[PDB]
Amino acid sequence: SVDQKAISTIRLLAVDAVAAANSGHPGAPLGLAPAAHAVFKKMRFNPKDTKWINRDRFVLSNGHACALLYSMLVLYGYDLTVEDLKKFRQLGSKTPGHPENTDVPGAEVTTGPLGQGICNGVGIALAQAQFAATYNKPDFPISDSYTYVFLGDGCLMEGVSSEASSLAGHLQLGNLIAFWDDNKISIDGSTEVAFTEDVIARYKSYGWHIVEVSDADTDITAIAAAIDEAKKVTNKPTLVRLTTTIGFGSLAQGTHGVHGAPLKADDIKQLKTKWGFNPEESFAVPAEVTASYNEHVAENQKIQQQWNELFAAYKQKYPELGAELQRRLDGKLPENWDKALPVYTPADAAVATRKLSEIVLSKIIPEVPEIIGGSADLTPSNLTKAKGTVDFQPAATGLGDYSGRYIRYGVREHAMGAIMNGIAAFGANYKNYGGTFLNFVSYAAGAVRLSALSEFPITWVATHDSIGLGEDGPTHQPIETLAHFRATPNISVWRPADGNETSAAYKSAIESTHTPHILALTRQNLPQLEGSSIEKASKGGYTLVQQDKADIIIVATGSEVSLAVDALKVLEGQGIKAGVVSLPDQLTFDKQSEEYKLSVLPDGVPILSVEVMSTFGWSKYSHQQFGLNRFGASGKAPEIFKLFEFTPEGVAERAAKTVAFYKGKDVVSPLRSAF
Amino acid sequence: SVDQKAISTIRLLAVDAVAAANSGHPGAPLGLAPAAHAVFKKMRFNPKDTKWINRDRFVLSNGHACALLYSMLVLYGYDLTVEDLKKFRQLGSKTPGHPENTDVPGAEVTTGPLGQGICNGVGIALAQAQFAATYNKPDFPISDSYTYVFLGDGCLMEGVSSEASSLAGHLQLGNLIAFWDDNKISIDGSTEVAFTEDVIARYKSYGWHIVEVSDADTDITAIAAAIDEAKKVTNKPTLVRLTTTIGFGSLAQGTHGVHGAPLKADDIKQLKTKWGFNPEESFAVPAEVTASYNEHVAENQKIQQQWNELFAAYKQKYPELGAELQRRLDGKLPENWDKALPVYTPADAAVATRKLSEIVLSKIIPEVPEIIGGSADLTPSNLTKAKGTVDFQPAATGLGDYSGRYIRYGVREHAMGAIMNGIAAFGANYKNYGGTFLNFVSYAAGAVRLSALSEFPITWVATHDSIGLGEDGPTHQPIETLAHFRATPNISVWRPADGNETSAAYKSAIESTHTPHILALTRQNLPQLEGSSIEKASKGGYTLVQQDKADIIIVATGSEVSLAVDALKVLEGQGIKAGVVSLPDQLTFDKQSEEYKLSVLPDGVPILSVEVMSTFGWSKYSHQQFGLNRFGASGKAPEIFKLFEFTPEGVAERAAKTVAFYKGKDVVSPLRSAF
Ligand SMILES: Cc1ncc(C[n+]2csc(CCOP(=O)(O)OP(=O)(O)O)c2C)c(N)n1
Ligand SMILES: Cc1ncc(C[n+]2csc(CCOP(=O)(O)OP(=O)(O)O)c2C)c(N)n1
Ligand SMILES: O=C[C@H](O)[C@H](O)COP(=O)(O)O
Ligand SMILES: O=C[C@H](O)[C@H](O)COP(=O)(O)O
Ligand SMILES: [Ca+2]
Ligand SMILES: [Ca+2]
Repeated sequence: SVDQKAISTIRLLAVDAVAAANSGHPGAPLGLAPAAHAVFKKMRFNPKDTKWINRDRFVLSNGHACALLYSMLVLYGYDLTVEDLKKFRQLGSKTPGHPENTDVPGAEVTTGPLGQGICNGVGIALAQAQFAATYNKPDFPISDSYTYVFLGDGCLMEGVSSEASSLAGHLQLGNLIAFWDDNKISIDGSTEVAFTEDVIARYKSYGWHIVEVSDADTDITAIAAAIDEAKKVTNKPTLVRLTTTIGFGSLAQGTHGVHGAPLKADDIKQLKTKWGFNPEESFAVPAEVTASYNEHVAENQKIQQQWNELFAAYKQKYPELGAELQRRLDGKLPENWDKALPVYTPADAAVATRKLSEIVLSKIIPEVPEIIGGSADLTPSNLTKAKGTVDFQPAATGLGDYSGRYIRYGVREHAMGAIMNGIAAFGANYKNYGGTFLNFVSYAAGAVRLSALSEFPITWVATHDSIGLGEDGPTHQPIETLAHFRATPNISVWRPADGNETSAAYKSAIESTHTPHILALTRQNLPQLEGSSIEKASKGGYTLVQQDKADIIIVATGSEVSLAVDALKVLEGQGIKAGVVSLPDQLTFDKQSEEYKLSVLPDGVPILSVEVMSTFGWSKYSHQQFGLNRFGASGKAPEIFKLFEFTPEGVAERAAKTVAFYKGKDVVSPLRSAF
Repeated sequence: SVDQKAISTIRLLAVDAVAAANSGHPGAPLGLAPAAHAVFKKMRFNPKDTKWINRDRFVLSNGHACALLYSMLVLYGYDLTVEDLKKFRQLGSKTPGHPENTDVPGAEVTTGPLGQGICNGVGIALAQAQFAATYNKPDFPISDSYTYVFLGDGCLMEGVSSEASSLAGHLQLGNLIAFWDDNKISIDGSTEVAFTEDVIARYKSYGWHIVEVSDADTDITAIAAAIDEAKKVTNKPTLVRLTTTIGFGSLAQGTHGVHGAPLKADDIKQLKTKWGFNPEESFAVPAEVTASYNEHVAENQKIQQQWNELFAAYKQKYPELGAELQRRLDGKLPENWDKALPVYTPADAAVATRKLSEIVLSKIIPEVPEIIGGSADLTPSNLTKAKGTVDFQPAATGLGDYSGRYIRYGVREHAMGAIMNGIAAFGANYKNYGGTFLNFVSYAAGAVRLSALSEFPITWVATHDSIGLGEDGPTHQPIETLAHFRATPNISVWRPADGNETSAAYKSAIESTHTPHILALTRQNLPQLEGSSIEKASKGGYTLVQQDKADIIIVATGSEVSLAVDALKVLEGQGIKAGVVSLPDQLTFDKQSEEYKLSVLPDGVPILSVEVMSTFGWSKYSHQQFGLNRFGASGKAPEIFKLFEFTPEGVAERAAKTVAFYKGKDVVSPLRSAF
């Protein structure tokens, strides 16, 4: 049959791609080709419009199996060809060794780090439910799409998937349909050596529906039926157990050796001959397969055409919601949304930047419907919920509704991070956020790094940023955390000092389209600064206090900017004139013009940095660095600052020593370099 | 009864401690006091010998509840007093806001970051099983202790606990007994908002035994019986469901408000009066409670005394094993163990540092019985198993035995990290290790940071360190990872260049008693260096190529040292004389004398760093930095190096530019500072 020929085509494209590269993973592609064929036949998608908002989404969580995904995309006529498959795993190709959403048409997210993709699927499904609840009306199913995820044993072992699966079950996400590749083989061999849990019983305990397909090497009828069954269960995510043979068809099927290395040439020949292909030929695409797949594309394109007419009719019947939806699909924020950002003066009261963040969210959430977010069980500590708003919950619970805007993530930082990536991946201009303590953003590093690589505009509301949190002590107090994330490409790490800087940080975070944000916020109160503004702070770094005859410039962030200003006054009594620079986001600053940056950090003057955590990175901006390179302490916060000499006098002492150290030396800006 | 009085005493000590600090968490201590009383009555321990190797261990995974732990330790006459309780959460006290094993007698591990403690308990239990299998003989139960863990809803939400619980069930760890504080309250309120899974069904799916105690606010008889029941189930870890009221007794019992803030003064008065205490008194310790607890201590001390005689008899009957055990309990490695470390010359073949690591392990595992370790499903990629050795598995599986030395962690990096901490915490000189790709050590950051804070000598065998891994691409290639961990206090981050440096890295890792190690190792082959030795590399940084008339010194690590040596030759053709420094561990280097360090990085010469990942930190050691501050690429590794100009010519170009940039300038060592 043509379906059998399609499955063989997929299998052999994947094996031939791995063969050409002499690198990659043929086993799971061989085992999952029947399921991929069946799923893609059920999916609604347009290869010529990868952003159709009502498409079904597919996520390959076992991203090492990407030769399978690329083969599907090629066969369906995405902007990916057999010539691209021939360049699998080659420098600069459109077929990298793990799927990259920035590079690969039809890759919704970036996978390869195990466990992430299923969580991303939870986020795509969460977004779809929220979106549908916001826009659908009687006779107007604007959003009714499904989220299909493939995953393997490795993903099921990674704790992040447990977090997301518990939450997805709680949230009754009935449009999520995941498929477990139950092949009992991982890199170390049989799953009997390390993974003997009853997976199905665990997924039932989360509130998932289960369908089991005992012969997923051949039984595409049962796979299709499992999808139909899953669609009938509207209040539970479904896990479909696909019992497969890893490397199905290979001489080495059912072994760890077929997981992650190219097949032998003779093995590939016998695959071809028993499936009716020419063993002398590679990258074969039978025209009957193309025809069958093209029929499904043409039908899907008619579905999208009808959706476009539905959307036009929606705009007539619901003019306000229709214009809102159009604006979001155009990727535009509301006109002048930023006029809602709070502005402060030096006459205003001291406020913790966590509370300033609450106030910003309170003002902008009503103005910008595409903002949703939550906290990892720290809502009253992070201050991440706007008063009055409704939680995102299934209405059946009585605790919220899917139209809600506030997500109770529970104590699940890593899954929160990966779910945020999925919400961003959904599209429709979602600007989504997640709160925890800064020190516990580190629990989610696997996902945060992928936010950066995937270019998703997600935001971490990361409170309790330093020893300023006080008594909870060194297990809670960041030291390395900002250095870690600043050292990651493409992360904006805002550490606002005051009200105006906090508004600038949110302006950046919400306007972002390609850069994740971490907002490092205080537990403790900070004063409003003389010289701050949204305008200046939007530059990432700016001159807060200009001193034309400066003996030293102090560059600082966050809570240490006020400290620097107080130190300036101590220094004045010692006959030393200081300027102050505030550097709320190093990435944004770095992106400014060379001349702007040199206006902030000029030649001819020593520069001291002050920030109460690691000194790593700070030599980009300073000659000397006053930081905290040891763990913290459990005590009242002001006492901890005093212990470590983060006081006006302690800063002044180090500033005076810096001036003395450079006496008789020629000093050029830290921004200068040899290459 | 005295038991009722003891429970009230515990409850009121905890509440009074929180009250004195005006900070901390009274709710879980109130709810868990009956269970704590019951468990500690069953436990064997000596308050005057916290290191008795056959003690039962207790771990408070819900570490915010530490006022409870501190109250138990005080009541039992550990080196912690009521005066210390009065200083709860005060700077410098022995009663920090979360328990610290370095600071608190009787705190086995450091908790506070949720999820960690249960995993640490899995590691303590794993170590106990391995230790017992290694040493016990007929009539010689040298090791027969239990591991008791308290945990809450937060720990159960964190994915790391799922990983460890799946693995513990697989490993049939019957001496692990965990207690879930089933109080249905977290920081965001009811667990109904985010955590509605069937926890008990999930734990059954992992292969745990379950006991449910429906009235754990009062029923200490049932808690004691649950422990007895758990002890009879020798092939399954047990979860005891303790249904409690958070804040039991408080006016505000059963609410999130009692989780994490001090009680009102009037609430504390009514607690005291209804439990028969004086509402005008704080920190009361009824002498009858002290007497009852002292009886149990005296009995436990007689048990330890008998154990000491058993150990003496063991040494007579089993002289070799007895001497081995004594040496380990003394904290000493085998005499001259390091003579087993492989040594190389420049005439030897190029070898990847992952393979050099395999060879080291092959030589030292037979010589040092206290080395055990594993991989997170990357055994044939990390090369972490010595040929011939047996896996740590329950013998019932046929896949290993508890005397085994190699752990199949599965795809569970975070739990592996926390389990390693527990194995270290067990004691007996365990030197344990865990393999994964360097980029996925980041999945385990929560635990790695705790290795550093807890001062545990654990080792990560972190292969595939850079773009040198090639085709798996940017989702696998570290950029930020070394900067992150080097910026964390107390982490030795070895990046050995060759065979001799790899042996030095292991010498450091195995000799360590207070510093965790990460060994960043290559996929790709590297040459043996002219000038390397174990002796010199043991200094952390050393002069590889001395040049008395140097125009520049190039400092490099790992794969980039050979690159620097090749660049030296290119530079010689351009009329530029270079020296080369190898810096295999920045922490070890930093600990050397000022004069040694200045001999390596002298004044009067420009210094360029070269390392194919973030430049953060490198200004400690260099004037200019050549690094990789963007994500990688999917292609053949040599092509990626060429793309980013990590070639002899590219390094030479930047070295020449560095020399030119400093022409006419006075240059002092990067090691100099103003303060
Ligand atoms: C977070 C993370 N850890 C480790 C790896 C390395 N790795 C790649 S695939 C794999 C496991 C393979 O098992 P499974 O997911 O069952 O794939 P299959 O054997 O079915 O191909 C591992 C450990 C990774 N990609 N991501
Ligand atoms: C990794 C991590 N994330 C977040 C927190 C902040 N936090 C402290 S306690 C807690 C949850 C409280 O719930 P539970 O563990 O059930 O404690 P109980 O309410 O019973 O006191 C949270 C989210 C933390 N300590 N560690
Ligand atoms: O899963 C992917 C590969 O099998 C895995 O990353 C191992 O890579 P290696 O070929 O470097 O061992
Ligand atoms: O669990 C501990 C505390 O309740 C938690 O860390 C919140 O701290 P906060 O008092 O800063 O909100
Ligand atoms: Ca598998
Ligand atoms: Ca709880």
